[PDB]
Amino acid sequence: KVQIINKKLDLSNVQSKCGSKDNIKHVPGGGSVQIVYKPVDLSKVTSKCGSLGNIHHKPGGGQVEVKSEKLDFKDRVQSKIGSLDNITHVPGGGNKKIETHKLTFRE
Amino acid sequence: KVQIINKKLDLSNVQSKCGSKDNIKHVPGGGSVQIVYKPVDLSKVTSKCGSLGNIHHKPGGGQVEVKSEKLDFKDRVQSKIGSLDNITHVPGGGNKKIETHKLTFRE
Amino acid sequence: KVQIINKKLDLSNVQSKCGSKDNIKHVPGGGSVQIVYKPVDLSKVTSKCGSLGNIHHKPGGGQVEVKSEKLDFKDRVQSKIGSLDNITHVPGGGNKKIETHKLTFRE
Amino acid sequence: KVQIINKKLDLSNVQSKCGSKDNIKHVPGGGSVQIVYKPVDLSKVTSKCGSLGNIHHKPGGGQVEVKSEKLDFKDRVQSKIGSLDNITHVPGGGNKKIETHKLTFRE
Amino acid sequence: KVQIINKKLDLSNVQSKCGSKDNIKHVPGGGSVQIVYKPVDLSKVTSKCGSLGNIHHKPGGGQVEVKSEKLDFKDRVQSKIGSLDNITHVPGGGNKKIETHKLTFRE
Amino acid sequence: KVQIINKKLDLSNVQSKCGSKDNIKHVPGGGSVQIVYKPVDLSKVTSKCGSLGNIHHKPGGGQVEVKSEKLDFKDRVQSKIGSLDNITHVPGGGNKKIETHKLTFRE
Repeated sequence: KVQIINKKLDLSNVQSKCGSKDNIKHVPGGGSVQIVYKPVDLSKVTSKCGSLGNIHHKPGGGQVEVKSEKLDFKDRVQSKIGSLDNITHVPGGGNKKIETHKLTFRE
Repeated sequence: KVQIINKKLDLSNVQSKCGSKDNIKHVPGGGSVQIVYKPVDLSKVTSKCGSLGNIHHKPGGGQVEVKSEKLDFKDRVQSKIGSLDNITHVPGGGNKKIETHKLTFRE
Repeated sequence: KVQIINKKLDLSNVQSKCGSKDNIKHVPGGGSVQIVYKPVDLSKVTSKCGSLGNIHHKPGGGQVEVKSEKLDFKDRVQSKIGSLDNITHVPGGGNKKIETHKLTFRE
Repeated sequence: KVQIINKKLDLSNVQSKCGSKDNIKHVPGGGSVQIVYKPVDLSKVTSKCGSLGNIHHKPGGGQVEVKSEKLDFKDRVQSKIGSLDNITHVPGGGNKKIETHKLTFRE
Repeated sequence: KVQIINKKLDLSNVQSKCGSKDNIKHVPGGGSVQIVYKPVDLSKVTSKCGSLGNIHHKPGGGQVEVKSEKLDFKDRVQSKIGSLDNITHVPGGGNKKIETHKLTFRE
Repeated sequence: KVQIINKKLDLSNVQSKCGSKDNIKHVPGGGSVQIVYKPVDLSKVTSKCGSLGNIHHKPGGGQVEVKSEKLDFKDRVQSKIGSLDNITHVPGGGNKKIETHKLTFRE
């Protein structure tokens, strides 16, 4: 009766880089709406019920409401732009990622 | 009775780079709506019920509502643009990704 | 009774680079709507029921609503553009991806 | 040598009701020019000249000059009219114009 | 040598009701020019000249100059009118104009 | 040598009711010019000249100059009118104009 087990994950939710490295840029001249909706939502619902069990699982969702009624721009909207986002994203390293995962079993 | 098991994942939800490396750019002159809807949604619903069990699983979804009523631009909308997004994304590294996954079993 | 098992994944949901490396760019002159709808949605629904079990699984979906009523641009909409997106995406590395996955079994 | 003369007019310019009983009415909605030019002009030019007599009779006439360059009516011109000129011009008199001009000559 | 003369007018300029009983009415909504030009002009020019006589009779005439350059009415011009000119011009007199002009000559 | 003369006018300029009984009414909503030009002009020019006589009779005439450059009415021009000019011009007299002009000559 020699029992030997190596096991990584049995019941797991792994979420990496969720809503990540994000640039949201707005240059309105006039009358502009920008909307960004990033729900990162995670649920383990384990449920045991019965016998007239009245379960009402109701996660209210998000709401966005916009009402513009009176908007007038009588004369002038002018946008003179030179330069957005001068980005040198320079990864210059000759990196070494050594990832040892070694599995020795002598029975 | 020599039992030996190596096993990585049995019940797993892995989510990598979800909604990732994202650029959202708006240059409205006049009267513009930009909408971005990134729900990253994850559920393990384990349910055991019965016997008049009345289950009401209702995750409200997201809502977006836009109402513009009065909008006038009587004279001038002008957009003179030189340069957006001067991006040198320079990965210059001669990287080494060593990934050892070795499986030794001597029975 | 010599039992030996190597096994990677039994019950697994793997999602890599989902909604990833995304550029959304809008240059409206006048009267523009941009809509982006990226739901990355993941569900393990394990259900055991019966006996008048009334299951109502109802994930509300997302809603987008746009109503423009009064919109007039009496005179001028002008867009003079030089340059969008000067992108040198330069991967210049002679990378080495060493991926060892070795399977030794001596019975 | 009995000389008797009755004589009314020898050298006469008579002008009665000249530019008279005049109604000029303008109800412009938008962009209207109304021009009225009533010169009542009277000249007795008695001239005796000669011998290199250089006569330059030059009555400058009237000038009217209208220059409209930039005229825009972007949205609305509305004219709702009930009643112009409710005129009871009522001459109600049984007038008597007795005009005696009697010419008695007993020679 | 009995000389008898009755004589009314020899050298006469008579001008009655010149530019008379005049109504000029303007109800502009927008952008209106009304021009009225009533010159009542009277000249007895008696001239005797000669011998290199250089006569320059130059009555400058009237000038009217109108220059509109920038005129915009972006939204609304509305004219709601009930009643102009409720005129009871009531001559109600039974007038008597007795005009005796009697010419008695007993020679 | 019995000389008898009755004579009314020899060298006469008579001007009655010149520019007379005049109503000039303006109800501009927006941007209106009203111009009225009533010159009542009277000249007896008696001239005797010669012998290099350089006569320069130059009556400068009247000038009217209007220059509008920048004129904008961005939103609203409204004119609601009930009543102009409720005029009872009531001559109600039974007048008597007795005009005796009688010419008795007994030679």
